[PDB]
Amino acid sequence: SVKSAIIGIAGGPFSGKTQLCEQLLERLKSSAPSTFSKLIHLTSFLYPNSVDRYALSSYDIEAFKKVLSLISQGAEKICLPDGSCIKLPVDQNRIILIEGYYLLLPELLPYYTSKIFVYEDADTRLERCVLQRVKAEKGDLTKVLNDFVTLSKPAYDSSIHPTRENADIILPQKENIDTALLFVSQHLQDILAEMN
Amino acid sequence: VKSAIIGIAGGPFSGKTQLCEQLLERLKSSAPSTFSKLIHLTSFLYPNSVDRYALSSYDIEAFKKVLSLISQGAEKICLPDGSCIKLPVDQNRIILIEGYYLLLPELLPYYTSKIFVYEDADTRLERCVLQRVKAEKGDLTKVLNDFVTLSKPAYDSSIHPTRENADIILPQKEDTALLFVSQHLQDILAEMN
Amino acid sequence: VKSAIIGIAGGPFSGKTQLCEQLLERLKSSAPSTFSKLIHLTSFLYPNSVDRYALSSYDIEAFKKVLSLISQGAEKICLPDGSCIKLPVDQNRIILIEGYYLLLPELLPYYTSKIFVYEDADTRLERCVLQRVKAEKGDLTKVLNDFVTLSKPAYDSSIHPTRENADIILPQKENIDTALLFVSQHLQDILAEMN
Amino acid sequence: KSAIIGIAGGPFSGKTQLCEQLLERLKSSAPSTFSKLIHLTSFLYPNSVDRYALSSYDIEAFKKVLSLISQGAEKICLPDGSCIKLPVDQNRIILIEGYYLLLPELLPYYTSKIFVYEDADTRLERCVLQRVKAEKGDLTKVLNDFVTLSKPAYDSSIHPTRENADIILPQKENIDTALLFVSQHLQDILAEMN
Repeated sequence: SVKSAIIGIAGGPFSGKTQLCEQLLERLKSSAPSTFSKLIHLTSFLYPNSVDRYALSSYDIEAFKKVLSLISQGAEKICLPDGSCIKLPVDQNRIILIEGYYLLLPELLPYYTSKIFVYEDADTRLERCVLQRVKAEKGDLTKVLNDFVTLSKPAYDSSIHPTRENADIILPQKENIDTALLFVSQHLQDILAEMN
Repeated sequence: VKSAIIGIAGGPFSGKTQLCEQLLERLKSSAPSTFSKLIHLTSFLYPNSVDRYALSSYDIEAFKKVLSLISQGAEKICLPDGSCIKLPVDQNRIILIEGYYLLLPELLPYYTSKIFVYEDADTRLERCVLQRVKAEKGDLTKVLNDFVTLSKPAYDSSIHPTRENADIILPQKEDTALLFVSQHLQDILAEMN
Repeated sequence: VKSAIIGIAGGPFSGKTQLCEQLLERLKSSAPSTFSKLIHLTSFLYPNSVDRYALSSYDIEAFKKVLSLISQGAEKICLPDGSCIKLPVDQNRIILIEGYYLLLPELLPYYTSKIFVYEDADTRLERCVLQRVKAEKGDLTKVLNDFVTLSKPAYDSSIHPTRENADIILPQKENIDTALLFVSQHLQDILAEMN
Repeated sequence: KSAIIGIAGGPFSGKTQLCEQLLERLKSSAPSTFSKLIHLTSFLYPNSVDRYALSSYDIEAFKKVLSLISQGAEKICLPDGSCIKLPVDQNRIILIEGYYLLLPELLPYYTSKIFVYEDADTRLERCVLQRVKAEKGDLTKVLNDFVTLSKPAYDSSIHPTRENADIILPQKENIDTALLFVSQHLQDILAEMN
C-alpha cells in the first residue's frame, strides 16, 4: 500500500549536495504536492559527541540501515541519532531524499531506489568551503584551510571517492547545472509516476 | 520547427556507440511520428586517418558547422563523409550524436543534452579484448598494442578532461545507462510536442 | 648495527617485484659488503587467504612487529608464512620490502624511504594478461575476471589512496632506466650516510 | 659537460621556489660549474592574460632554446629579452621549471625529468596562503584566477603530461623533501661531471 522511494545523494565535503537537494525538493513540492517529500542529512546519524564529521568512523551505519528499512516498510515515525524524529505520513506515497558523504557504501546500495554522486574537484570544493566560511562568515582563513585539508581531505581520499562509481548517476558540478537538475527531476518524476 | 540534439560522448570501447544504436531503435519503435537520426563523429575523420582515436584526426570545425545548421533548423546537412542527410522541416527532430570529442568547449552550446558514458580504463580495455580478441579472434598482442599505444594517449590527453563538460555522467555497469537515457528522451519528446 | 628500510608499494601487476630485483642487483654490485635482501608482503598473508589483493587478508600487526625488529637490529625474524630471515649483525643492512599495502599511514614511520610504483589501470591489466594469458597460457576470461572483480576493488578502495604517502612516485613505462638510476643513487646516498 | 634538468608541476606547486633554492645551492656548492635557471614563463606570448594556458606559450621557441643549449651555442635570447651566455670552457647545469616541460616533443632534450605533484586542493591552499595571507591580495580575485584560468589549463594540458617524468615527487604544503631529493640528484650529476 504505502510506497516509498529513497534517493541517495552522496558527495565529498563542500560539494553543494545540500543546496542541490533543496532545489530538487522545490521541484517535488511543485510537481507532486500530494506525494510526501523530505530531505534527510546523513549527519543526523553521527555518533553523539563525534569530533570529526568527515570520517566514516564517526557514523552509526547500522542505525542508518534500520531507518532505511523502516522507510521502505512504510513506517510512520523514524527517530535519528540526532535526537530528531520525523513523521512519515501513511496516507501518501513518500519520496525521501538523503544527502551525505557515505551513502554509497556497498553495504547500503540495495536500500536505494536511486543513487546519485555529486562530483566536484577538490579545488572547487575548497573554493566553496573558503567562500562560505571565510568570505561570507568571516572565519579565519588558515583554520578553515586546515580543517579542509587535514580532516576532510583524508576522509574524502580514503573512504568517499572510491564509492563514487556505485552511483547510477554522477552529476558533475558547475556554475550552472540547470540541465542536470532537470534530468534528475524528470527522473524523480518518472519514479513517482511508476510509484503512483 | 524544433530540433533536439543529444551528445553522448565516451572513451574508446565505452559502449557509447551501441548505447546510441539502442536508443535509436527505441525511438524508431516508439516514436515513428518523430524524425530520429544518429550521427557518428567518425563521419568527420580526415581522409585515410590511420588513428581513429586521436583528436588531430577529426575535422572539428566541420562538425561545429553541422551542429550549428541543425540548431538553426537546416533541412539538408552534408558531411565530410561525402554523404548528405535531409532533415524534415514538417516534423520535430531528435538527433543522437556519438563520438569521442563531442564535449569540447566550443561545441557545448549546441546540445540539448550532454552525456558522458564513463568507465575506468581497465574496464574499457577488458571490453576491447573481449570484443576484438575473444569474439573477432584477433591477435591479442596487436589488439593490446592498438589500445595502449593509440587509444590510451588520445583518451588520457584529449577525451578524459572533457568529461566534466557533460550535464550527466553515466558510470557504466556491465543496461543502466540505456534505461536512463531512454527515459530522458521520452521527457524530451513530450516537452518538444 | 644500522638498518635502512625501503618500502616499495604499488598496485596489482605494477611490476614492483621486478623493479625491486633491479634495485637489488645494483645493491649487490655497488655495496657487496652491505647486507641487502628483498622481502615480500605476501609472506604476511593469513593462512589460506582466497583474495591475495584484499587488505583484510594481511596480518599488518605482524608486519609492524617485523619492521620494529629490523629497526632494533634483530638477527633472526620469522614471518607468518613460515620463512625465517637471517640478518647479519656484523654488517649494515638495507631491507627492500615489496607489496600492496606498505605505504599505509600506520606503517609510514618505520621506513627509511618510501616508493610507489605507479602505473595506470589499463597498462597494469595489459601486463596482467600478457603474463598470465600470452606467456602462461591461462584462460583469458578467467584472468580478466580475476583482475576486474578482485584486484580492481582492492586497488581502488585501499591501495590507490596510499600512493601519495611515498617519498618517490615512479611512473612505470617501457624504459625506466633514468628512474632506476635516480633510485639507486638515492639508496647509495642512504648507505653512505649509514657508514 | 652539459646537463638539463626539467622540473614541471601544476600551478602553485612550489616548483619555482624549489628550483630557485636548487640554483642558489648550485651557486654555493659548484661555483666553477655554470648554473642557470630558465623559467618557462619567459616564453609567454605577448599580453598573456592567462599565464597558465598552453596556448599562451611559445613552445616552438622553447624547443629551439633547448636545442641551442644541447648544441652548445654561446648566446640564446629568450622571448622576454633575457639572454644566456653558455661558456665554452665550462660544464653546465641548466635547471628548467615550468608547466609544459613534459610535452612529448620536448622529452628527449632533458638529462632528468621531474614532476612535483600536489593535489589541486593542496595547490589552491598554497595559492591562497601565499597570495592572500602573505601578499595581501583580494581573496575573490585570487580564487577566480585559480579556478577559471589555472584549473582548466592544468586539467586539460598539464596533468596528462605528468607521467612523462622520470620521477614524480609527491608533496604537501612545503617543498623541503623534494628539495633534498633533487639536491642530492644534482650532486650525483656533478660527481659524474668530474
